[PDB]
Amino acid sequence: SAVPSYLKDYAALYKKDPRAAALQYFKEAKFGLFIHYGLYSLLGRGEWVQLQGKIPVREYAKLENDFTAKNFDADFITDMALEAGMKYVNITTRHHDSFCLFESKYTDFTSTNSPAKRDLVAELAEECRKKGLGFYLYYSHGRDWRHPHAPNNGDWGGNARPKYDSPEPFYKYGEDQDLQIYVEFMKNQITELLTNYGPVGGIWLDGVATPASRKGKLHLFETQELYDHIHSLQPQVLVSYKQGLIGTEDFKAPERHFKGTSDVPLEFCDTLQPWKWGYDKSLDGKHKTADQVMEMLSKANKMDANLLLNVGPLPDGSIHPEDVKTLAEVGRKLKA
Repeated sequence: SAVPSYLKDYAALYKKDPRAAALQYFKEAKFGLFIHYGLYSLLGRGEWVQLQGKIPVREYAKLENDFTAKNFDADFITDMALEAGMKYVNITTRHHDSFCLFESKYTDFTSTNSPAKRDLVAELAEECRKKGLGFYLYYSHGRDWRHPHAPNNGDWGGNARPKYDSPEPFYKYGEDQDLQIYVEFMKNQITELLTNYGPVGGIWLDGVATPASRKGKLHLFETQELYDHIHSLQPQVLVSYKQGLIGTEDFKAPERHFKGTSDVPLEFCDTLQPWKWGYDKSLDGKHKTADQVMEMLSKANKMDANLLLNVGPLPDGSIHPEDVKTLAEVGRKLKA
């Protein structure tokens, strides 16, 4: 009962150390589904199109007028994962473009506001609770390309913000910018995710390269205070931040591979599309094959790491037919 489904084979440990139970479940899950769905999926040129296309903030915000998510089926997605042999699911609640797939009282730039009128995080959370799958939340942290107070391209690097040819009117600059408005905005949104969707597996932070580009300035993000707020918000939630920003994360989530060894659990995240998370139409017929996934899984076990394998849905919210087959066969090879 109090033991959440995702960690039901670790109840005893849970009734002794909830977070221990979480780490254990995680270190042993081995396989998971990453989902990158958002406004970028409509342009089909990747998830960094706002930057790689220097699309101004206002022009990009017109994509909400075309966001319906008609064929986004959390039932099929949760089922696909299970059959494939995956034990948990991870979705981008809000990427660098700052569009949210969940209802938020601190922004109207959400999928609930859009023609879709749906809380896709709520939809996915229930399907995970129903099916015993772990549920993890990608949330853009070190980079934001919309919020006026988020790191700018002068003070911070990375690629903090799209390098526009004329200053973007939506951004405040210099003295007109107090990151603390942004810092609190994230902490406010993360509070919503941990409260409105029941027990959550972890907060999956991204964008590490930007705060680390000025790491004597790193402390203004109040990141450790964010970790503390997350652990205080629920007993068992984990926090990751790619390979690590301040060293106090519950696990390390490097992209694709990790050199060296780590004090904490490892999770390699990789793509079913060549190089690009997020739907890229130019890559059709070139998605990875079930035999390549077996390699990725093998390599990951060698490294004592999970494999978090990504699907980037089609503009309507449906899973690419190449990835559906690939995952369907990975499941059959695995149960053998």
